Amino acid sequence: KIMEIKLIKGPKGLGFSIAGGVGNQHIPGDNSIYVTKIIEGGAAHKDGKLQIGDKLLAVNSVSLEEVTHEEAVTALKNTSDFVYLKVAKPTS
Repeated sequence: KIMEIKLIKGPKGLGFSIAGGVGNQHIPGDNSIYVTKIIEGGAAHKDGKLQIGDKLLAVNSVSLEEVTHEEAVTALKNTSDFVYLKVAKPTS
């Protein structure tokens, strides 16, 4: 299940933590970026769509598939104010 989440970047960012990445696998065999924590009162929390365990596909034009952890952190920190976050809700 793929969805697009609309977020306004707050002073402290998008308001979630990530794990994963090429060379830093969160799930054995998977390079994907995963949401690990939703920050209380942050943009992602207030929107209510994003959940722990969701896979990030893209942040605006930037793919987060088959990227390093540092690449995804950079991407998420340096987005514009208005963010279209594409995510995949896990099945298992």
